[PDB]
Amino acid sequence: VDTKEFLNHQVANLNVFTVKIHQIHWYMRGHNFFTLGEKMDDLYSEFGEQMDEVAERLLAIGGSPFSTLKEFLENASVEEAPYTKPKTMDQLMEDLVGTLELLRDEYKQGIELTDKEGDDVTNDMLIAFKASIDKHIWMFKAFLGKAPLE
Amino acid sequence: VDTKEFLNHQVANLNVFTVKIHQIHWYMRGHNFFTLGEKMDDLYSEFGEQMDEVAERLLAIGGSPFSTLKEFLENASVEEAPYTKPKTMDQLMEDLVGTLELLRDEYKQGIELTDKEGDDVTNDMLIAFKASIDKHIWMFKAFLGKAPLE
Amino acid sequence: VDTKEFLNHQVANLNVFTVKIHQIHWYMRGHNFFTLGEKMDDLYSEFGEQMDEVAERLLAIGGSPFSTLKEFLENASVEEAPYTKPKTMDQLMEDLVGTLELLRDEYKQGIELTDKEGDDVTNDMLIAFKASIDKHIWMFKAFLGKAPLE
Amino acid sequence: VDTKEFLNHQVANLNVFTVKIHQIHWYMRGHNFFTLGEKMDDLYSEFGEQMDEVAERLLAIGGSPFSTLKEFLENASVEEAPYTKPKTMDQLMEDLVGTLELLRDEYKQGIELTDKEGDDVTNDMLIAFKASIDKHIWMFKAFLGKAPLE
Amino acid sequence: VDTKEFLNHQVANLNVFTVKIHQIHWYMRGHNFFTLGEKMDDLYSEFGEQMDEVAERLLAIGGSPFSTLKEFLENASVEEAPYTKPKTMDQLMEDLVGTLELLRDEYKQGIELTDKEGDDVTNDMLIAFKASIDKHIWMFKAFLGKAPLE
Amino acid sequence: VDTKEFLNHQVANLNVFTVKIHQIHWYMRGHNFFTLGEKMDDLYSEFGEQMDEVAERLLAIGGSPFSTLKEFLENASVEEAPYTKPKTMDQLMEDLVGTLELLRDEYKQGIELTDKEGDDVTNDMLIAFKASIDKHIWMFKAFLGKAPLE
Amino acid sequence: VDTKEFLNHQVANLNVFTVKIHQIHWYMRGHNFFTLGEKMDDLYSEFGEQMDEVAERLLAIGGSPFSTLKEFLENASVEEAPYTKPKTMDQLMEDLVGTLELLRDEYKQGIELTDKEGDDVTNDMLIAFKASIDKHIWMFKAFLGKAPLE
Amino acid sequence: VDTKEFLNHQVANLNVFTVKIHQIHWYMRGHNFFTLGEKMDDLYSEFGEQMDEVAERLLAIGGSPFSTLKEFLENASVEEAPYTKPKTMDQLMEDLVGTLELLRDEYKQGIELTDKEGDDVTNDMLIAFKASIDKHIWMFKAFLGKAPLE
Amino acid sequence: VDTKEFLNHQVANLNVFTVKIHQIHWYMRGHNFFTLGEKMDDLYSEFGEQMDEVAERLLAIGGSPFSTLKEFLENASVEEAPYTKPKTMDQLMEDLVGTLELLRDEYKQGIELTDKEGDDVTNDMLIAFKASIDKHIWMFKAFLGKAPLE
Amino acid sequence: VDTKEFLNHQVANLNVFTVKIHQIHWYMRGHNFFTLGEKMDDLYSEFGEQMDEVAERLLAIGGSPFSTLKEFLENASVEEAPYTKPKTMDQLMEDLVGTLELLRDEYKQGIELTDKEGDDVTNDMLIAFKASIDKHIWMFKAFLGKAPLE
Amino acid sequence: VDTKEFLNHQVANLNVFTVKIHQIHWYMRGHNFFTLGEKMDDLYSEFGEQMDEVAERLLAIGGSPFSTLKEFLENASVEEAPYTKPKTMDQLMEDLVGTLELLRDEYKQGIELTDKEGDDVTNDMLIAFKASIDKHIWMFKAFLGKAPLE
Amino acid sequence: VDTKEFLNHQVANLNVFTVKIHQIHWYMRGHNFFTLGEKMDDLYSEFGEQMDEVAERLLAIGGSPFSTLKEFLENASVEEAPYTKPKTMDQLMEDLVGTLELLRDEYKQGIELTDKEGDDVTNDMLIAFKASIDKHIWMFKAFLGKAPLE
Repeated sequence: VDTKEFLNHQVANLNVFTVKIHQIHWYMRGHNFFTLGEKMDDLYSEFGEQMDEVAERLLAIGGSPFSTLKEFLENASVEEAPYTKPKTMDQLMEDLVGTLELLRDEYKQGIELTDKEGDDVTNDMLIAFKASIDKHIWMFKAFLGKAPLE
Repeated sequence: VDTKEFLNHQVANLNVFTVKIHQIHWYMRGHNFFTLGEKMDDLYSEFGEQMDEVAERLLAIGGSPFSTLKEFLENASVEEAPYTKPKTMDQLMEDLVGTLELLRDEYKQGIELTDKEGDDVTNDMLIAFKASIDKHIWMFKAFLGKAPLE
Repeated sequence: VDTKEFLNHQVANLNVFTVKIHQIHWYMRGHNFFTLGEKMDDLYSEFGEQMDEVAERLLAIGGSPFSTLKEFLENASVEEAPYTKPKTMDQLMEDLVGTLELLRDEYKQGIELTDKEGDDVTNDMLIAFKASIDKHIWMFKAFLGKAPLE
Repeated sequence: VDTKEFLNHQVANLNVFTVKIHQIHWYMRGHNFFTLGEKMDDLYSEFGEQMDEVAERLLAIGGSPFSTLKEFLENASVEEAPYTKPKTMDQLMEDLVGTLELLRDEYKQGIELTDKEGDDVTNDMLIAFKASIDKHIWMFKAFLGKAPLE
Repeated sequence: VDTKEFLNHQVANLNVFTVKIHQIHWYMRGHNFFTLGEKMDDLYSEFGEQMDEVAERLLAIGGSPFSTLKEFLENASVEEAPYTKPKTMDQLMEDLVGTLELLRDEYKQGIELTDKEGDDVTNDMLIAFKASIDKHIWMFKAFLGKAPLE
Repeated sequence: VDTKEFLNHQVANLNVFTVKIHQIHWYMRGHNFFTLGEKMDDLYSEFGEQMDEVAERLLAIGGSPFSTLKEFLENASVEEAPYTKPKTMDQLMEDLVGTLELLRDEYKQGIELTDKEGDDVTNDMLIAFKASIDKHIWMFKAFLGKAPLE
Repeated sequence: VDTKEFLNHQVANLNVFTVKIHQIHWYMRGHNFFTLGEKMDDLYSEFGEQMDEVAERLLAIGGSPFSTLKEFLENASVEEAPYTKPKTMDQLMEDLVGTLELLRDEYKQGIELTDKEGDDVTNDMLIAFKASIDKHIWMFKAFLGKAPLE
Repeated sequence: VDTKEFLNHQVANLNVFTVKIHQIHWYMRGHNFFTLGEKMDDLYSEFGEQMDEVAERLLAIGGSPFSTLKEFLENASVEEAPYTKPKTMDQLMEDLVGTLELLRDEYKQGIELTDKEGDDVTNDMLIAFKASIDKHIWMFKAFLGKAPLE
Repeated sequence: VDTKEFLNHQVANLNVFTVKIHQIHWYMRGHNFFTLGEKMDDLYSEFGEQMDEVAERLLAIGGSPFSTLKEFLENASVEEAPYTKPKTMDQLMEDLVGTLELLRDEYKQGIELTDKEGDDVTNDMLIAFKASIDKHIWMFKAFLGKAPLE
Repeated sequence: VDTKEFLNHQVANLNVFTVKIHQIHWYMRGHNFFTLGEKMDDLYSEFGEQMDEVAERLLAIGGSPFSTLKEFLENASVEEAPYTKPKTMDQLMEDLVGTLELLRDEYKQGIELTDKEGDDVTNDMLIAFKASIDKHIWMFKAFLGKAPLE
Repeated sequence: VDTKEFLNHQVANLNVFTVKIHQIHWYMRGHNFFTLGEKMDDLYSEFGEQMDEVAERLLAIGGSPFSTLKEFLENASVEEAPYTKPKTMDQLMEDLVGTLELLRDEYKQGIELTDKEGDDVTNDMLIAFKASIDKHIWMFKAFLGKAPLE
Repeated sequence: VDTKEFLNHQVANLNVFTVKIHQIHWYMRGHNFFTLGEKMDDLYSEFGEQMDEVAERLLAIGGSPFSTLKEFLENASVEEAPYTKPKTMDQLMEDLVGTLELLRDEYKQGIELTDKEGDDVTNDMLIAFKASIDKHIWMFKAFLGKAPLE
């Protein structure tokens, strides 16, 4: 793709992801409601901050970020669904994990692309984000009784 | 509309508005960039917390929060548009203020509803949010040379 | 009941509830001991804070707060029992919830009585507390796997 | 006399009360000098914050706050007098308490008036102020060896 | 006796003391209202933490803490009475100092017992509270114009 | 005028100035509403503290500070006027600067006078106040597009 | 054994325990991953401070602390095994708990030895550590659904 | 004298004053025990820092500070006496005030001497300490029911 | 031409740039004085920090940083000139943005150079600084009414 | 070697280094006792943190950290030796510097290996650790009277 | 002797020591001036807390503290000498170590005295102080290159 | 030379001195690397503040500060030389002391000139700076084994 198009795509993804995290926090039940609820507050903030960093970096290389729900929905590859059928804590975490893995695999594409375009700053930004995602993956997989790449 | 429906309606509104605040921040230019930039981060957080409290209050009365972009679009009275043709710092603050006014008047309806249904907590919450909106309306109107209600 | 009596009745209830929260903390066992332990410490502080405000509000409208364990036992509707034969972490939490639901329903009576008697301050006080009690019933019921209003 | 004129009247009162808090602080003698001097500091700040929130609230409903000593003098119901004759600390705390009594009764009038006008925010602001005043009235009455309403 | 019984006996005493500290706070009147009320707040926190630590130590050695108002009244040697007739500040302080004296002396008894049973931790815990108590006795008797042990 | 008369005179001035700072905060409009609003909050509290220090120093030399709005008005050389026509942000800043220059020039008189009377503490205090005033003059003249002394 | 060799034996014990706490943190899985993860960070820090204090007290009486993995291994009574077979959260905490039990019983012997030698400072340091170990034992055992001394 | 001997003379005085502040704090009795206790801690700290500053200034200008109790006693104009007969708070507070007046009056001599000799740093340091001493004379005189100078 | 040469060149540049940030703070006039003035304080610290990190990195790889104004002047590519002719706020910020662009482009060279010599640490330090520079180029261009890559 | 075995090898090395830092601190003597003690506290904490991140990163890529003293000693290239004979400050710090140099050199191989395997995140973690190591070698060598590569 | 006289005796010792720590600070010269003057500032404060605690414990047991320089000189075994002949940093430190050693050995006597009197609180305090004294003896002897007990 | 030219001359000096403090920090070797390194940090920010205060004061009396390297070099009396051949810590500290002595002597000319011109603010600021310089001169002179004035 190009670097601008990549970052914008992640602007949309991250605004979908952030609303999903609220969905999980609002609808979760079970013995881990307090501990996992506060984990989702923290996740909400961090993913809000990555989103800002992506948008502001795109601004800084001369692009124009998506800035409506309509545009996020039209461009996100991260998926959402309304909450209807009760979902277990394990199933919410599995959804969360699925999304983190999706962002991990797309950032890895952004990392390669951005090395080929010689955009050293955006490259480095995306790698620091992947470092945090990879650590979240291990922890939530561990919560689900699984190994990180299982 | 009953109390549950009012509140969910505001959950959607606030998510549209929050994303709007980011639009104003991302795309603002001119001599006031720095000082309205900081004010927009402040508004982003304040309305983010408002949206959280509205959702948790709805949860606490037996209701089910809207929790996806598509649901927020389907139900929001707050309007958004993509940023296409440049806009002045004044033009952006006027959309901001125009959206604040919308929320003020709709919170006023929620306050009356909620008082007739005898829901004293939701009533109190809505008032304190209004006190803040009234103050922001006075301040951003002063920024544009105008009296609050004028 | 007049406002002074209603306020004094809650001084009693809250000094009983306060001791009950320590009972739960001290005796609780099972996989949720740490997170529920910290949550009991927060509830303890918070409800002793309420109690203090209740008594101070009673003092300021010219009343005389109960001020002995015996007076609290004589006047409370919140019940206690000594801990004898083990109960599980669901059983202690259901007892907790039951008591929050009693303080909510009684606070609602106090709200109405206080409105009728034109005491705006005590009214506002009580409503603010019910906001917090309502939040706690939602949260603690989500922990138990159930909806807020059961 | 409507909400705007009531708020404006309190701007004048609170500026007179504030300067009377300095007069007491400056002229006090006796064994309680240090602990009541510190009390007057806290009261000076607290009452300077009410004044600000009152003037900001009047601005937010479209009014114009009095903004000169001359204007506070033409309009205040709170009385002041030059410090010609030394007084005991008890007599100074009687004058203090008599002014808090005046402000409580006046805010009561504004509370009823602002409920009749459906100004929910100004109403709620004034109740919160009345709660703090009633607490100070209990305390300074206790300092003087009397009950709150006496 | 034995150590566990002695600790439980103090769980009951400290809960009664703590309610008595509140009693003195709520009802005191006279020139020392502010400083002494402040001090009662400090004593209230300090003795409540003393009580948790007594209860947790009891838990740590296989005990079962008293955990009701009923059980505290049945086992406490600390005496409580309802407030009816007005009391001086001095008279309230003489009650406070006499209760502090009674806990000191039961603690010395407890320190000797726990020495003989070889419970080093519980012995150390009790020596440290007697340090604080002894300090409070000197300080409050000084407030009353008296030596610490006259 | 001797040292005590001079200090008393500035107690009156500073109470007038402090109210003028509020008038400027409350009635200000235009693009610098936010940044200038915070500057008057800082000025308000700085000049309140100058006033407290002037008064306490008048006390410490055997003086008796003016302590009513009536005395402040009767003795102050600083002028006030009711807010009747809306003013420019520039015009309001010219009234601020104009008042700062008056205080600067008068303090210069107090500094010579107090040097002549050999009162070294009052001399020192007044010189530290002048330093801060001279800096406020540069900065606000700079804000107005001007050099400090033209 | 004299005091020196005892304290040195705990330098080695503590170095093995501390690496064991890391083993538990790194390999834990299941629903208590998040709550116990943070608990192991706290236990890691607390037991690393115990060891510093043990070594410094050994240095202050003229001893010479073990200072290699090799010597810690040759002298520790605490045992380690490499992680191979998967283990439950429950098995890991039982290892943790058994190991705390070992430390408690060895310190009880150091408290006797150290009293017989007349070394009052080391005795006191050892009693404080035992206090904290015993509290930890009650707590982790309660997480496991058992009483402290079972 | 000269500047070096003057500073050394005050090093001695301040060490005699600071032990007196402890004496007043240790022997004080009566209703003001708690509040005056706290002011004695603050004066001790403040007068201790003033001493270090005087001694380090003495060093900066090439002098050699008195550094023993024997030299302090041999050089100080400040008097001390052992505490034998009982003394009231007032009597304790009047020795405190008499001592500040002496330090004030000697600092005044040192100020004049330091002006003649051209030591502008020492001159300014002495003036700042007299500002605080003057303020303390005002406050403790006022605690005694007296004007600062008469 | 090698890593050491480049890093030293930037030590020279950053010391010229820093003094230019001061020239801008000291001479700026107009309505943005307060907000741009604070912005220069922050840039001043942040480029001083960068300079130290460049100096420390040169030192870490065996170099000898320039350490005199004479050396900075002879070696710098950033330009300076005495402030003589009046400059507009915009004109000063264009000079800033211009100097920022020069550093961005030079850092780009150092990034490719340090890639080819295999100095990964210096490479990564340079990438991090350019990220911050690119963002300030965006923000200041936006203050000027302009796209970042204009 | 792959990434996983490199990282595990450093888990081993970092647990040996950390214990050697303690050896240095505990056996420090001379004029440098306080300055070097402090610096060793800081280095212990830093290398402790470094270790956790190495372990956690290995966990995140599907590996299995060494987790016993036994495996650390079996796998480590960093050497240790018992303190059987007194050594100088200089010998202890030369050891420190040489161990730092080995870690730099091996991390340099890991940076090359992770680059070749396309592990962007690990590569970047390792480069930031080298930045700090290179800076500690400069500083600790400057302390010994030598240039960084001498 | 008895506990009261042993405590007074140390009130005199600590007062002599505190002044002595100041002498070391003030007259100290050479390469260790900064690294050791900071440690003298800590030792000053620390032995100031100790002296307070001794004095207040004496008061709490019915004693009457020495409270004049004269009384401290009459009663102390810690010796002081005026500074005339210059001294090595070595010499001043040796006199420091020698004085801490005296204090250690007199506290050892107080500990025994206080065990045989049954004063459990005073005993514990004296042990806590000797702990810190032992540490200081070791650290300062390490700084001089001696082992703690040669 | 007048007050303006003196102040501008010190803007030049302070910029050379601040860069000399960096030269000292960067090239220092030996046993005080860490402790003096940190003193150079404190000094760097302290004379940086002095410079800002001198420039802002010059601004506030209608002056125009030098604001380029070329101007500072042309005007300064403080000397600098490039770091070529190696220098001891003492030699570095003598260069530092010699420069502080120069500033002290020049500031004393500015103290006199500024007294003759009736500029009280600038006079007081310069005395405060001399007070700090004199303190530094004693401490660094003592480091070197010398008396302040020799």
